Amino acid sequence: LTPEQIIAVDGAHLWHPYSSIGREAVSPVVAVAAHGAWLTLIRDGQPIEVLDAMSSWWTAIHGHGHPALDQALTTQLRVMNHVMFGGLTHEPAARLAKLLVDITPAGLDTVFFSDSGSVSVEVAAKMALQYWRGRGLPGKRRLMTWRGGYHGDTFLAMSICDPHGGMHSLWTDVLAAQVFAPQVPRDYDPAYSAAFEAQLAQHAGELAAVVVEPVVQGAGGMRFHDPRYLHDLRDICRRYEVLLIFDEIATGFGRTGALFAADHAGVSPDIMCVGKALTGGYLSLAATLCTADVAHTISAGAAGALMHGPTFMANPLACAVSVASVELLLGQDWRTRITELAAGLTAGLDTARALPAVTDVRVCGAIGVIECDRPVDLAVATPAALDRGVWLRPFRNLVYAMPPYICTPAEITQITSAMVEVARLV
Amino acid sequence: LTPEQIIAVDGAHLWHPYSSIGREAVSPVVAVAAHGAWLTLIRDGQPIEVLDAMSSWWTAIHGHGHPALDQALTTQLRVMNHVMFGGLTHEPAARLAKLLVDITPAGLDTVFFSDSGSVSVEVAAKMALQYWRGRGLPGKRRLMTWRGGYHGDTFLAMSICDPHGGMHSLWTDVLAAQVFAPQVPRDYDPAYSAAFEAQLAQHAGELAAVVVEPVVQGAGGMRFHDPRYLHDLRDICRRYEVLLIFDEIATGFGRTGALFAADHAGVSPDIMCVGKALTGGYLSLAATLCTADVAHTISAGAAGALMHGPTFMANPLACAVSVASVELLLGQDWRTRITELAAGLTAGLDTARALPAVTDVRVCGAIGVIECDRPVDLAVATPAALDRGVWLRPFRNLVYAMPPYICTPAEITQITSAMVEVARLVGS
Ligand SMILES: *Cc1c(COP(=O)(O)O)cnc(C)c1O
Ligand SMILES: *Cc1c(COP(=O)(O)O)cnc(C)c1O
Ligand SMILES: CC(=O)Nc1ccc2c(c1)C=CC2=O
Repeated sequence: LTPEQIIAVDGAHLWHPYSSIGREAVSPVVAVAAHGAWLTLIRDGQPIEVLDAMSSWWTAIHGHGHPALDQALTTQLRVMNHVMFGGLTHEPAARLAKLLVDITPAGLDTVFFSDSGSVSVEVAAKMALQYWRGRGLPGKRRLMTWRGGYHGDTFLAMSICDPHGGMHSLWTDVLAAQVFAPQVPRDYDPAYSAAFEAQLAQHAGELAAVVVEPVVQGAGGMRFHDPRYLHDLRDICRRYEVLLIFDEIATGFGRTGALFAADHAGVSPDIMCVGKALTGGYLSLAATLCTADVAHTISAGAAGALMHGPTFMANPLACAVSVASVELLLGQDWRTRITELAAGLTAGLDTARALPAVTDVRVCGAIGVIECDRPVDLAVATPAALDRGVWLRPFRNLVYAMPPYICTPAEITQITSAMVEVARLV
Repeated sequence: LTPEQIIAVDGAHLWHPYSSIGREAVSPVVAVAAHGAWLTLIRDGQPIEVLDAMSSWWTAIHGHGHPALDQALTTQLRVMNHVMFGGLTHEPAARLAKLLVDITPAGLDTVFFSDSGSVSVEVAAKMALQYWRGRGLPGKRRLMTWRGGYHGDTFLAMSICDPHGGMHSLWTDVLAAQVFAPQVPRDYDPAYSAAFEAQLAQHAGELAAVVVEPVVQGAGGMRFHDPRYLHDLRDICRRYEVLLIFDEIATGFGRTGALFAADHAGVSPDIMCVGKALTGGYLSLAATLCTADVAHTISAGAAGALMHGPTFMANPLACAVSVASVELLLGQDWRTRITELAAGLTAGLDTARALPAVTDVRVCGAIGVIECDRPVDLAVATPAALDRGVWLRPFRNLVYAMPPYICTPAEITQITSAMVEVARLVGS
């Protein structure tokens, strides 16, 4: 298929994330290649190389086509593509589970693999709910969160997504009605935590778990909060006997300047989800981790088993490329790398602070955000970044990047300048 | 790691499907290789070649390590592992969408890629809900199905699983309350269809959709039903204006003897799900298809869009191997192949009918079922099939197989013989 034939087929037959068929002011750009930190896109019939400033939606932490990750995939392909995980186990699953148990916040001892972040979140909720039935408290079945969050697109995951971001308006009422605390602020205010505790207190007997994104709220608006709020949640969840779930699907594997965002706070959740960067952006894969107590309580319970089992659970190919991805991250000084990227983003985005349309410029690890005072027009922003050799995808009033860890200073400089110039045009 | 080191790590850290941690009656068996129809398993410290009679849970239709599928994967890997599908498109997605639109039941013109069967089912439900909201009828929000079904493990998918049966039984208090018709019988009975219609009639104003597995109900009990029921369902859904959704996640890609099981009836659903065999069992991938009308109605509605978008949506690598798997199936006489597999299964399983613990033997394309009179003890059945060179995984009271299409006549008879012996052991 030629690029023009790809466009014709796509327009007629392909749905895209949160998109229409037949409407679409877009239309999407044909990608023909991806290597390192660069994508090859078709603009006016011609292939152009542009920086993947988004890491292809958080995924490509080591960049596309990393030789070590290509090799791990092809190596596994020669031995065993996939076997069913019902009644069988294998080396890739074992090696990955061992790695993930060792590097996650302490006490997360057991690993349940799935095929996407939304599924790992449902699994997390199912673990939490079965946990309390296993304790003789089936009333503990609702979830609590703070606003601004995003947890996935499946129906349970939607119920804890921000009611505006997730447009709960169009969903009244098919969704579970969950407990929402106000938006967690940027700066630390103990009054916020006190009010969170009081709100939780009156719901405690009906709550299975608090579920939040730690430090960084991604898809719901790229907000950062003081990690000390996670210490308070841990404390509140402990005292009131409610499980704590950290959704680290966007934040894990070094992205926020710590290995997991939880590490900023020195706290361990009872249940943890990981996903987007797990395979270094090659293949869909996720995992849900829980403590020994959670695993045993579920297992000793009436049901005697966690009632979940995706067809492709613990896929050898995705597990093997993930092993190589995690070892590649751990085998380098990743902390210095992220610090430098963060500094590169801080220096490059600085001039944007003075722009008349800009309300905030903020950085956390390898994440850089320019927040504006009005929606960013995509028909203006997108070609503008392309002219500058950068792939950027703004949403709402935000211009932002989550660049691959392998971006050089020159590349960060190029990413930031394109971001600044999108903000100038606003 | 060594096989015993894998076991040690696995017992301590790995959750398995529908299992406990630390209370597993049987240890899992270490798999170290898979090629063609054969797995290499570790048994008492020794590697053994066994047939993958399960197709690694319905997935490995072409067997493992097929040269055309390995190559399609390495070829895509060299060019583009993955890009974000928000604002971008690519050849693997376009080619696969083109294929799926052409081979599925007529009128299925749009394609939404996701990462798993359960997710594709939630996308189908979302499509149905948003469609009716687009039409100004937001009261049409419930789903109807028949008993015996399975649709995945995510919470909306659970709500249409068989409520007893039924693996998701102890959740009913927290699941959306759906409409359940009685178990669809094997043989065609016009009275079943009339009662289904009558039950649906009272909920029409609140039903978004009928959702069923066509012809074969898989994980809910390997039950077959007459394809004329699907014709009835189509006619009933048309007349009461309820969307029809076919979950072909288990049945797709030739498994039941037709390309899609809906084809046994000439029926086109409004929405369709595909998954397990989509990538030939290489990588996780699913798709949800819908009509142009359902798409345009969602698009012109308040949202202006289907409110769903998974991270790895239309993953280039998974799309590329699926393209190759579908072409491989289509470029051969798959129909004659499945017919021969079914005859082999029938001939091979026939002797089981006379066994004292057997209540039914049934075949439908490349699916063979010995239904026993008691639940099948895995601690007895697993080793017994291994001793005969076959990987079999019974569940509940069923000893069954869905072998790869590449199995020779002699491999099929080796599979069935091992199934007969397992069934013989259940009776003693
Ligand atoms: C992306 C994301 C999810 C959902 O992951 P998918 O793989 O897209 O289903 C859940 N939680 C968080 C925090 C995410 O960033
Ligand atoms: C296996 C299956 C599902 C769920 O698929 P996963 O990929 O395991 O989530 C849904 N529907 C049917 C009919 C299935 O056989
Ligand atoms: C448009 C929106 O609300 N979210 C998303 C925007 C873009 C993507 C995804 C989700 C998932 C992969 C993408 O590329």
